[PDB]
Amino acid sequence: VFHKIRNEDLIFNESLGQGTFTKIFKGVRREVGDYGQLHETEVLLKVLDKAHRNYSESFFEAASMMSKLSHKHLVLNYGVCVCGDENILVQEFVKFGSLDTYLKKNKNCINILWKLEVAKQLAAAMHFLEENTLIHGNVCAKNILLIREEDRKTGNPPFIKLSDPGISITVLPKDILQERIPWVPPECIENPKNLNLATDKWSFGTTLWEICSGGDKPLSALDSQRKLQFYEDRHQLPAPKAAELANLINNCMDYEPDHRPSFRAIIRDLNSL
Ligand SMILES: Nc1nc(Nc2ccc(S(N)(=O)=O)cc2)nn1C(=O)Nc1ccc(-c2ccc(OCc3ccccc3)c(C(=O)O)c2)cc1
Repeated sequence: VFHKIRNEDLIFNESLGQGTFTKIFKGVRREVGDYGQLHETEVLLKVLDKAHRNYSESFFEAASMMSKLSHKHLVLNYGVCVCGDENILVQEFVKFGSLDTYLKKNKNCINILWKLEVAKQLAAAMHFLEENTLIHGNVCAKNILLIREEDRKTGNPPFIKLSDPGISITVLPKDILQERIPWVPPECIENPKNLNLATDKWSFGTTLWEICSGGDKPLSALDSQRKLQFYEDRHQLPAPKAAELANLINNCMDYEPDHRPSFRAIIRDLNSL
């Protein structure tokens, strides 16, 4: 289970946005670290209302399950704070935040090799999950965290991590799932119980599309009703302007879940380009 963190050791600072049934804040945690040194550590605070019991259970069970699998490409969770009326996930603060807004702010100065390298790391994180038969269920560019930027000089690549899974689409309202087309796969719109490892292959493809599109949101011009009709007419996303990954995207966004390629096969495809 998660280590418990006292409210008196947490300082809440600025709001870093809102999620569906979660609030996000930058904060500070006071802690005794290695060798007994006192630290004040920047933390990311994800906050759920204790009154949303089924949402909180799904969120924190998902965070717990992924945190049992330590890995360089999976976000680090320090623990949970439960002292008041809120369940709080106390998470590592990533310097550059979520990839979707980073892409929008830097689209002009991000070339194909930066995108290829990010795709390979994300696929490596998903292969590790696939080998452990653990479903993430909410892969998107907003759930990629950028630890470190590319070093233009010393040829250092960027480095990313995958954020915690969050509330399962098996317990969310159907209208939120519909709004999350085309990240949510067509078989889960049909029935959220079809959530399966194949789900993360579809969403991975949607996430590559985000990565290659400077952080545009695919199908954002379509309201929920037309988003459904998109899946009904078996359409595929348009090739991004930088289209080098378009074939891979469409191969991943296969309407037959059993046909979506393994992440081992995705990695080999990525290495060939
Ligand atoms: N650990 C960490 N460190 C930092 N540092 C940081 C540094 C600078 C800046 S900045 N840009 O202000 O300067 C900002 C942050 N950020 N961080 C996070 O974890 N952020 C974070 C925030 C929201 C999310 C997130 C992702 C997906 C979500 O839904 C699923 C979904 C699926 C498909 C389609 C839609 C939605 C939701 C939700 O709806 O609940 C929330 C993830 C990560």
